[PDB]
Amino acid sequence: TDIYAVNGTEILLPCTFSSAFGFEDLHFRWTYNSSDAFKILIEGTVKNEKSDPKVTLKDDDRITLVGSMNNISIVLRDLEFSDTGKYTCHVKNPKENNLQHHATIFLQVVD
Repeated sequence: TDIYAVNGTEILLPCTFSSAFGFEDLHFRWTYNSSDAFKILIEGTVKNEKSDPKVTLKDDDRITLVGSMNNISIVLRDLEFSDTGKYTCHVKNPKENNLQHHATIFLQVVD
């Protein structure tokens, strides 16, 4: 679904997971898709349900993890019109052979 944000401001793009019985070695990835580009924005690991995420890839310095729920939300600051597009959070649980794709967020940056 759609979120609107003003050029030059910041926006929080949310991602929460929950685990019935915890987890080990969770991996996450946020992606961006536009009509002509794809970007892996940030990737990381979470050792278990009692650990903080560890970022292993960040390709834009305007992105930060929000910090903790079972939360891998990101804040994107200093928005530009080219930031308009589709943002998707993906969570992989190798041990459970599980991969969840959260609903794509269409961010529209406006003047």
